[PDB]
Amino acid sequence: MRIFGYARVSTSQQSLDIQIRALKDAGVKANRIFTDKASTDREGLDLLRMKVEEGDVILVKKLDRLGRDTADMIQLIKEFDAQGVAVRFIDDGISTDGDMGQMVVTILSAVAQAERRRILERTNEGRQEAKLKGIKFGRRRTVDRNVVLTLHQKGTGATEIAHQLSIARSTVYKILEDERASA
Amino acid sequence: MRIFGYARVSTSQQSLDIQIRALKDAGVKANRIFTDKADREGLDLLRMKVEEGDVILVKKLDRLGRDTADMIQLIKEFDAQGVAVRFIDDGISTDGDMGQMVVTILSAVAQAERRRILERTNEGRQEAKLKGIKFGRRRTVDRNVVLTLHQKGTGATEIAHQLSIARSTVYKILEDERAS
DNA sequence: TCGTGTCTGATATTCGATTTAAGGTACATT
DNA sequence: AAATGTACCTTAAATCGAATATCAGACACG
Repeated sequence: MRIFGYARVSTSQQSLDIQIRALKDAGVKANRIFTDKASTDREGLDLLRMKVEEGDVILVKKLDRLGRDTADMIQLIKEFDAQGVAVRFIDDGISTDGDMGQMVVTILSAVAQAERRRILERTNEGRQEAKLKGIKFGRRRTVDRNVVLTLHQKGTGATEIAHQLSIARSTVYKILEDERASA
Repeated sequence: MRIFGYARVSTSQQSLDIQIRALKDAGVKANRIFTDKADREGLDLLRMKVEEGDVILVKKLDRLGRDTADMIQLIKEFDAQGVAVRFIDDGISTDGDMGQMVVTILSAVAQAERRRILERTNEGRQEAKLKGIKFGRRRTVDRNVVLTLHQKGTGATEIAHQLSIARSTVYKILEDERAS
């Protein structure tokens, strides 16, 4: 019944020390904590993979701090559950053990195979070149592209369209470049 | 307590008929089944018809949304209406006992992948908090005026009407400067 | 001197979960 | 009836870094 913990960041040392301090207050010994930072340097996680034994429990601050994605996360959770090793996520109040633990691993296994079949879908038609994150980032497009394309198609010069729609001349070329690359 | 079901494919009509046949073997009426193909119109019609207490039968999880994020978004949207979803093959239900547990965990899964994208952002925010950078809204209210008037014995309602602020705002300001 | 392409850097948003400020309601009290 | 405190809940800005759009010129060439 050994207690372990894991913490992962990209760069920041402070937010890493935040997790470590949380694990230490959770009753995890200092030597029982493994960490990583960004090549794929997982050595802290790999060392945890080695040391863990049946009956051992691994404490993690949040779900996002485990895998590099949803797939990797469940892949890891399954890996520890196979060995009887339980994972408890502190802030989210979730565990792979106790009572609901099996239900936890069950639904986690469902979405895993579900998205794996979704990967099998995308792979056939093709997606990955696109790489959809799902969150909308950046300034919204306020410019009507259709008007720009139509005018230029009629032979209207670059500076004439820019003066027409009150955009920059460079903006016109960016629009023409984006739609040309699209075609 | 009406029974509904959903089936989704990309191209193949055969795999669609498989789901439909499976839904009908589960005791769903023929007019209670909605389908879509690569056009969410069938799913949108389902969103409209459903009411609190109704349950939806789906063959598998992957047959719901276009990705994991969309799926959880849908399930949350139905759970918000009290509508439940039971996946046949995966053996998972959003009602009864496990119901809260399903929504709770799927919420954590979704919020985790978003926080994964925000990793470098919210870490830089933690270093910013460390530097002492002030978060939250900036104070537009002069604290001196509020505290000076109150020192002379001006009532709370009067200061509020004076500076055109809220009454509870004055108390909160007095509380902050007293506690420190 | 002027218009056209190609290019880089500077502004401008917009995101999500969190964090403080302010507005607002509700209840009990004086 | 009116003003006074006290207790939480909604809006309302404001945060980081990354991502997307637009602006503003520079530079070379005919």
